[PDB]
Amino acid sequence: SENLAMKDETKVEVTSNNSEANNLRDGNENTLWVPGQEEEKSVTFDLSKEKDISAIDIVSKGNSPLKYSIEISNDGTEWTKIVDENNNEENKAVYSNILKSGKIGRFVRFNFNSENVKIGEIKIYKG
Ligand SMILES: [Ca+2]
Repeated sequence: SENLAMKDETKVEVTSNNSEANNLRDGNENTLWVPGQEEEKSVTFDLSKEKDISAIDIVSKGNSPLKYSIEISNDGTEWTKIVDENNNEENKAVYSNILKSGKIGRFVRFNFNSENVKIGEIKIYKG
């Protein structure tokens, strides 16, 4: 159902190329966020409040299989890594992940460790 990434109250921070940051949540899979060569390419969503998070899609437009992890937090200091695909070699257009029942968080952080990362969209579904 509802895509929290596109809620007005949701803010987004990126480790590079801030000019393209809103491309992560504009509802258009072909508008991309393409990070530069920083060692830790990362995106953090602040949902503004602690919310139910049921599922997450990452639309990956680059050539290489995406290597990534997903972390969540309530206070923004203590993080729980809920998906760890840093060694992934599977090549998919969309990397979907369904969360355990009852997962909540205010912050959702995405770390990308592959090459040619180009993210068309990140969708964070509440139930
Ligand atoms: Ca987009």
